[PDB]
Amino acid sequence: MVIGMKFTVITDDGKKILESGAPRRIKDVLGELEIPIETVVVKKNGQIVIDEEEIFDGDIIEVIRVIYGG
Repeated sequence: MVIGMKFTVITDDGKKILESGAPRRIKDVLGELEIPIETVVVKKNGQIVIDEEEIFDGDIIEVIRVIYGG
């Protein structure tokens, strides 16, 4: 109907609020900021997901980069 998704990504910076007019995939936004999934853990509302999943309006992306991970 109306396209426009607002979601929150939580990291060390805290909960980051950003909304995108086009409903995109994790990899899209992740790739644009290029956040290395190689060293950080991606969670959807708690569940560990890959960068192949899509983002939704009201979805919570918990990006938890691991301490002593390197």
